[PDB]
Amino acid sequence: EKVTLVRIADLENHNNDGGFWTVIDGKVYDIKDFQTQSLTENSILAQFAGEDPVVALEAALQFEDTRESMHAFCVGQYLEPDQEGVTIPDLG
Repeated sequence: EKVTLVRIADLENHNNDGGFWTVIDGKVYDIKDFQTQSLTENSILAQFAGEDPVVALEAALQFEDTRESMHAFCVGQYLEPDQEGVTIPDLG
């Protein structure tokens, strides 16, 4: 219904809160909880447990089965401070 806009500030300070996040596909996913599920047998991420959780997230986005649980890890959409604070002329 509403777009959760995560900033670079949120990304940094929430890591100190104990929730390590990352920015992929213009979205912010919870890697701390991701890797916990990856350590759990019979979980879709247990096959990606030998891979780095941030890279394994991309493989999980790519695969149609595993992208369904990515909806659970996606805290919100990432939007940069600079990105909405600039007027862009039609030249790109």
